[PDB]
Amino acid sequence: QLNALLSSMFASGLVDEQFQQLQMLQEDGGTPGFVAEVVTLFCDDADRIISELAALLDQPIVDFDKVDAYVHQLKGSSASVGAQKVKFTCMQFRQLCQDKNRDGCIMALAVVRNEFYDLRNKFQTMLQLEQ
Repeated sequence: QLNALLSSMFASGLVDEQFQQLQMLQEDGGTPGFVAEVVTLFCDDADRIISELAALLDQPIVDFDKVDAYVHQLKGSSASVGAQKVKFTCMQFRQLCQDKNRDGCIMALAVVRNEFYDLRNKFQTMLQLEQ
């Protein structure tokens, strides 16, 4: 059910072993709402940072230091819930921002947007099944 959703999430690699450690917390009585709050915070942060990145990458002159700082936040957020494919994406922005390669930042943003929407959807049914 939820067990099979969860296995699918690891087996497809949307989440790594840190996420396992997280959910071990939810499955034990004694930390109520923790998992859900951390996950939700990832869905809200990731979502707001991706929108801000999209607006920055469409300005006439791109502030590449700011894209880089926003990505760096997205990296820490994705790392908190073990969203490894997002985190790995975030890491390819460095050379892109070094080079001031708008093309490449727009492409990596779309990759990150897709991997995010996919993990988010999983997380959302995750939480709903749990309620």
